Amino acid sequence: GTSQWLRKTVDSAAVILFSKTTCPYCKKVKDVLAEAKIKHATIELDQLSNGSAIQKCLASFSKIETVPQMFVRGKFIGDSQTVLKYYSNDELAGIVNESKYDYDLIVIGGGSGGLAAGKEAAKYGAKTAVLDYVEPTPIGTTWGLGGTCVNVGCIPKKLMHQAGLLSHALEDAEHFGWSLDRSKISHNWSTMVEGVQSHIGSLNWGYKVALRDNQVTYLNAKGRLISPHEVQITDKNQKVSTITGNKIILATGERPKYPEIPGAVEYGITSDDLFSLPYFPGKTLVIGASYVALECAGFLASLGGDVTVMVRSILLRGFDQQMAEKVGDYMENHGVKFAKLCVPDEIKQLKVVDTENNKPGLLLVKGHYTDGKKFEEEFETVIFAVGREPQLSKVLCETVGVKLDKNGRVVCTDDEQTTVSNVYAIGDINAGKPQLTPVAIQAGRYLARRLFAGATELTDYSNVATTVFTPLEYGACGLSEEDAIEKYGDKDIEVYHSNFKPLEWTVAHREDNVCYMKLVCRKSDNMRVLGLHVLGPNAGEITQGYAVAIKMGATKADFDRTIGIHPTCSETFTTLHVTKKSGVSPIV
Amino acid sequence: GTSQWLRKTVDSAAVILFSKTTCPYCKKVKDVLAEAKIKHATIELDQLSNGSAIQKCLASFSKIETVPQMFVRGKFIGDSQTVLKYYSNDELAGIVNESKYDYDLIVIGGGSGGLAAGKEAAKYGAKTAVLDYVEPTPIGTTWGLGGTCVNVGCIPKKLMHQAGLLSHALEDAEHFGWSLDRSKISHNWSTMVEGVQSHIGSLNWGYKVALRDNQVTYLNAKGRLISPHEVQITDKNQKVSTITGNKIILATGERPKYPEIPGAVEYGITSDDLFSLPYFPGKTLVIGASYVALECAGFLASLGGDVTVMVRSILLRGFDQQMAEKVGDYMENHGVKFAKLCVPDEIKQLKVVDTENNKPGLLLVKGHYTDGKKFEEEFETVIFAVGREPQLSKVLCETVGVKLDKNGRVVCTDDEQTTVSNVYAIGDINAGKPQLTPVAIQAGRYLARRLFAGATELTDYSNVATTVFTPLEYGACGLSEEDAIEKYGDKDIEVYHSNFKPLEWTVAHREDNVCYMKLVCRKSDNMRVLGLHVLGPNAGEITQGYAVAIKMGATKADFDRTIGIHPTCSETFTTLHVTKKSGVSPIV
Ligand SMILES: Cc1cc2nc3c(=O)[nH]c(=O)nc-3n(C[C@H](O)[C@H](O)[C@H](O)COP(=O)(O)OP(=O)(O)OC[C@H]3O[C@@H](n4cnc5c(N)ncnc54)[C@H](O)[C@@H]3O)c2cc1C
Ligand SMILES: Cc1cc2nc3c(=O)[nH]c(=O)nc-3n(C[C@H](O)[C@H](O)[C@H](O)COP(=O)(O)OP(=O)(O)OC[C@H]3O[C@@H](n4cnc5c(N)ncnc54)[C@H](O)[C@@H]3O)c2cc1C
Ligand SMILES: CN(C)c1ccc(CNn2cnnc2)cc1
Repeated sequence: GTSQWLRKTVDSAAVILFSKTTCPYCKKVKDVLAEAKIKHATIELDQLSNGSAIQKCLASFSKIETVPQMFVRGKFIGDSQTVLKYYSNDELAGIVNESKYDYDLIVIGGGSGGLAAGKEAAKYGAKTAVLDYVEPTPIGTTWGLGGTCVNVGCIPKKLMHQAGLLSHALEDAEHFGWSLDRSKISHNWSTMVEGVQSHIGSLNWGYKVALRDNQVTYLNAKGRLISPHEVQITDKNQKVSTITGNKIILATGERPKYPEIPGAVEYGITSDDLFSLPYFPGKTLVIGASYVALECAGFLASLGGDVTVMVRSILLRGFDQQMAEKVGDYMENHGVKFAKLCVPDEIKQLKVVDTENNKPGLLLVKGHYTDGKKFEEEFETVIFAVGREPQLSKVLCETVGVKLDKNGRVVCTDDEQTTVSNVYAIGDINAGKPQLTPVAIQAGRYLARRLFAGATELTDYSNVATTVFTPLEYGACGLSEEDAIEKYGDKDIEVYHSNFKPLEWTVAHREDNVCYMKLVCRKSDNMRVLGLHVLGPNAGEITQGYAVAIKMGATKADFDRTIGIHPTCSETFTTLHVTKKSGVSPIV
Repeated sequence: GTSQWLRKTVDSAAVILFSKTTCPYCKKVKDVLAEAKIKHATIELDQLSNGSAIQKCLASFSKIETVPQMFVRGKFIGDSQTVLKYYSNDELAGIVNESKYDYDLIVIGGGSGGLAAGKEAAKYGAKTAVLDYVEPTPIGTTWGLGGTCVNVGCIPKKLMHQAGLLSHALEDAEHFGWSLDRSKISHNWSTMVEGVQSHIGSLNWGYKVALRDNQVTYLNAKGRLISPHEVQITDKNQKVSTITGNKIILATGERPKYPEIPGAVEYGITSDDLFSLPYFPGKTLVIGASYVALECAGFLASLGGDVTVMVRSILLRGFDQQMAEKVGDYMENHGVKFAKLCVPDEIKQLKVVDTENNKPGLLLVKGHYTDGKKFEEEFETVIFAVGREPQLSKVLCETVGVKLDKNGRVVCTDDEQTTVSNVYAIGDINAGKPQLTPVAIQAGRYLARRLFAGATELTDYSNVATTVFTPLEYGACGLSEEDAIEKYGDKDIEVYHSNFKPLEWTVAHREDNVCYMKLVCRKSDNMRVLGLHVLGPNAGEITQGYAVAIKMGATKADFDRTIGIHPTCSETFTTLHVTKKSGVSPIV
């Protein structure tokens, strides 16, 4: 059992030292490597259980049973005297640099998972390249290093969400005694875009500095895997070349889809364009009903826009539908309009974007409702949020042999391995995994440690908590109510729930019975918490701590016996008692 | 062991039905019982693992072994046939109202614990009186039903904290693109107090309605326990009378202390007065360094006041001192002045309070620093926050036999029982317990269930989480870092820590490395999390969820394997890696 772990670690590591904490001969070698500025993995054999068995099994590669032993790319290099002989003869640097390949690791894609995989691999001596290239949108929008979240995703959207929230802050301040007139204050879109884009630019720059200070080679070029170990690159001048790597990580992400209808690509935009748009969108139509669509429609309305959402069927497909409907009712009562059971047919241009004076165009949208009735209205901006997809034909040559699924995502084992033994995939293109930035970052960091440091820890993809940052935020961990009932049967499911009102909302005269939370529990398993759901302010900060308890198997009793922090919204989870089966009202 | 429980349940329960879930004869009794508006506990013997043995032991009381069995105040009443006979003969109401005492329960104190104990007892048929009286402050301040938190504690102070937070919201709004000018906006204290007091008034009313809807007798009179079952009441006309009860719950809380210096009582105020003060305090001296003192100074400063805190020795004695100092430093960087190592000697009056034109007076404060140098300065308002204390001498005739510790608090067993077998104590006066509203509420509700419904669950007072609502909030759960080291030794303690910056602070140009969090772990117990500490916005919402995981025995590995929610502050707890031993900087 242990023998095949050691073969795997020795064959994959770039520079690895087998050591012991107590040994000073090991200390002698560590310092030689530190002074020579050689980075490497170290496996302190006294700090592991089967450590005495590994010391003996090392001899299969080296013919010695003692410590230290140093390896470079699968090859035994020496004990303390032999490495010191290489240092003293200036043979060391050429030994640790000799490789069959240009790089130990090539990462295709410089986003959340790719940059994390890259930086972590370089820590343990892997010679690493990171490739990133941002294909422009149809109107030519492009951005810097860091991926979807940093440039056109979580970071800009939560910053605009905050701008929206500050509007109700201004309203609330009058009731708390501040002398301002909310009625006489307006919002400047381009001022906000300049602040958001300036922060994004400091992140582009930070990532490039991080790569340089880890000796990671960053190539702003489009990557294409033509064979298991060969990557073809194409730079800004359209110059083609080929580099080789031992291990390959695909981390190229996704991009927004367009519907197959006239005018969409020509006259619409997507979220890729929204976050650096130079003019205010004006009267906007959002087509779609995913979290992206609702989040954007949500802050556009809070900033003062005339906003409409076109919903084919339901909101937030895949999420708990009671919570989804409460999310949607809140938005509808605070000035988002909904065109229900409606799909688009064409977009007609009426005015071209006034690019000089910084103004939007004018469009005609024509569609029909699900019964047959017709839709026709004019908008200044149309935003499509109808899903995202990878396009691995751009990245991946079919002859290489990497299996994809029917959606176009990479089929992987539970350690991210593809059907080609040295190629891996992480992040949104890994089939079946939650498409979330913290997931990609963990997957990337954990894989790098297994490749180049002898680690065994895998990424746990179950019960990952989410938050939808609509004007009233919605946090969740675990199963929706309908999924629990389906998997276990309604007679085994108990649901504790309650409305609540933040203390902050009392003096501000906000609504009484709009915030809501519930625990979905399995009776036959000690009333285990199957899913947690909360609609209210700061839902992400509320939910996050409970994801730890859910990972650990929390039960209703665990929540009961824990004491609240007062006054908070979150404490309401510690005294839930009304069940749905009882019929009692959840109001306060 | 099972027989000792049954004898205790039968003796103290007011009205209790022994039953089985599927039992048409039991259902026949239940329908008679609540038709006549008779509240009662019910124990469904088929829901307990040793319900077979319990059913037998009932015969020691009734001479029968079947269900249903109905008891009133320790006396067996009958089976199905017997109870119905009493019903159709109009004898039943007189049976269930038969008592040696006026009340099954007398609660002394109408605050967090007492209201919660009383309402819960009444649900199971206990005849209940709740006594509450508010001794006016030296200047005459008084308030309504609900206790310290509702009237002069958590509720008014967090509303005022929120008023203070809204000032940085208005500042942050400009950077996010709103057109207002923060420097042209001022705060109106009396407008804020009016809104706060109107919300407090609606809580006062809501509690009176809740007691009436539960058939609890509310007496607005001061109570005094003259013998184990005898309570002397004095009403608002000084009429004196005596009521008896079977069980007595003491829940009278504490009040603010005054230092024994000239002018303190005469010319200063406490928090009891601050939350309904008709005029803005103006230039203010806060004397003390507890969380009350720091919280009040904190929002006074955010609302535009000139504020000084006089600190005898250290900030937040009893909390983790590295966190206390970071809390202090932030306040001092945001306009709170500190007079360190200093104590007051006397307050002298320069102007009487102008009650007509609604203005504070003027005071001269004189004191000294620990090295002997002199303090002398003028202030409009002086607020004493130098601790709180009970005064059970005005509650407890010494001859009754209730033992007290050296601080004046009631020594109780771990089921809240005092040295007199039918008297219990809950809330702030229970010696050695955390002094917090959720603790009082939970202790009161669980005690009621044990007295009157046969419950056995005890209140768990370990690892109760806290939040200090200073201008930058500080949430904690478990041991301080210095306590962990003292109990286990520095060599067995490992601390993971990190700075962070809320995403909301980027565009608003706020501080880079002020927010801070750490996890205090025990190496020899599989890196068990001993204490969690976070300084930052929404610290209470952040901390609460983690209290469940700490209750469950969480380890560093459990935090590591849980994925974060992005973008949130709380997610930083899921990727901590820098140790204090390592000497690496916690900046980002
Ligand atoms: C509007 C929006 C909001 C979101 N909000 C959140 C949120 O609040 N929280 C959250 O957890 N997640 C959020 N997400 C999802 C999150 O952004 C993704 O899960 C994450 O970015 C995926 O990381 P990745 O490393 O798999 O891919 P990416 O971050 O997309 O990185 C892939 C990178 O590789 C580049 N690339 C592609 N092909 C090539 C090639 N051939 N050669 C070189 N480079 C290439 C891409 O251009 C891109 O730079 C949001 C997404 C969107 C669209
Ligand atoms: C400024 C301040 C802020 C606080 N903030 C928080 C916070 O954020 N979170 C938190 O958890 N805790 C907070 N606390 C603490 C919280 O208020 C107490 O822990 C809690 O109220 C204790 O409840 P109790 O039932 O023990 O006492 P109380 O709530 O004080 O109730 C006792 C009641 O009995 C009355 N009484 C006294 N003697 C008699 C008598 N002889 N007859 C009749 N009635 C009598 C008293 O007047 C009072 O109304 C704060 C306290 C203060 C002072
Ligand atoms: C002693 N055990 C474990 C027990 C006994 C009775 C009940 C039901 N009566 N009740 C009401 N509120 N809590 C309990 C539940 C548990």
